[PDB]
Amino acid sequence: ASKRALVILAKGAEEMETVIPVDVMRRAGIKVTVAGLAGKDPVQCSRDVVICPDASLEDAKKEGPYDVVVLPGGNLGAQNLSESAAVKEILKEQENRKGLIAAICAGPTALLAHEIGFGSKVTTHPLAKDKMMNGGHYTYSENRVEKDGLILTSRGPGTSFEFALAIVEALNGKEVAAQVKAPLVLKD
Amino acid sequence: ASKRALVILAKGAEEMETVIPVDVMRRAGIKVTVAGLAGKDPVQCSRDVVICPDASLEDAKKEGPYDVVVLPGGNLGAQNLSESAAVKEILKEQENRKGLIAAICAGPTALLAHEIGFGSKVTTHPLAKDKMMNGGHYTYSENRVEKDGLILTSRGPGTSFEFALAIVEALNGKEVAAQVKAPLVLKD
Repeated sequence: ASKRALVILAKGAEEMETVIPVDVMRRAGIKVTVAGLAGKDPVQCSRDVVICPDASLEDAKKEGPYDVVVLPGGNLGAQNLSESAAVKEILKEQENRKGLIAAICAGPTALLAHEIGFGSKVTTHPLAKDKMMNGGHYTYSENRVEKDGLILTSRGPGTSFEFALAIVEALNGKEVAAQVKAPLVLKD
Repeated sequence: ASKRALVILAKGAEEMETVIPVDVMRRAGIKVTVAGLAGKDPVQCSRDVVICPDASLEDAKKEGPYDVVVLPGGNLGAQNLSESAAVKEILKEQENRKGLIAAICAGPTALLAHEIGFGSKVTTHPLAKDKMMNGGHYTYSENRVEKDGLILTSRGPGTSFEFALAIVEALNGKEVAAQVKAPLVLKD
């Protein structure tokens, strides 16, 4: 059985935080669906890179369930994710079935908006800490990648490779992650 | 005066090696044009990420000159770049006016195809070394980023941040590169 990943892509998303996990996961043999929050139309990311999604979120929602749901960062992208009822439904369903939820940079603040994983240890971009910690519902970590139960978080664009390889390790195991890592020419 | 960068995007390009420099350069205030080799149509990258270029290469060619020309990697992307007469013209013109040329991963093999910068020290992805060194026209380096004169090269997807920041440093100086680097949460 092939593992499946849902990447939710909204206007203002950080394009590096979107493309790196998608690329690395597909290198790992994972079937990745880049789903546009607003539909199938091309999405303008935070630094004006325009990415064409594979499907609308409405259509991808019907082809579940997914072994991981991935929330990229970018301040405005994360705000759009935080305001979407469709994202709320997807995340709550994923939480209930004990599937993996992965969010990077500003992305984790959507978990707060939708009341997902309260009590977990999480990290964010340093500039998103105060927002994430409103109410004290999580415990904050400064680790570059943090995994507490089914909640996997990471800090920023420069942690995107470590974030993506952590997803691969969680889904396909340490050996696949190591095999995928070698041709990337990462430092550590 | 605002610096200008041309990123040439061909089918089969490595999408991480394309988006990271584009994003980082725009964070540095550089005006970046992502030009499609085959036209304005969306480009399917090596791991099936589809990126919409800002312009066709034919149109971007007329809005020169550029302070840097950037050649992403990806084996099939680099082959398409190596076979394009339009790329040859752009690179030869850039060489003659002593503008910066930057290529990453498999991208530098296009310099060999078009007889650009012979005698320079260069690096490539390890799997592209033999191709680059056919004839002994360059001197090979295993540094993660290599800069010899106006030729800047880098090794792979995992060196894309260092590659992009080297471009920023060359164009805008060390202080801007350091300012752009801090919010990325890079390790070193």
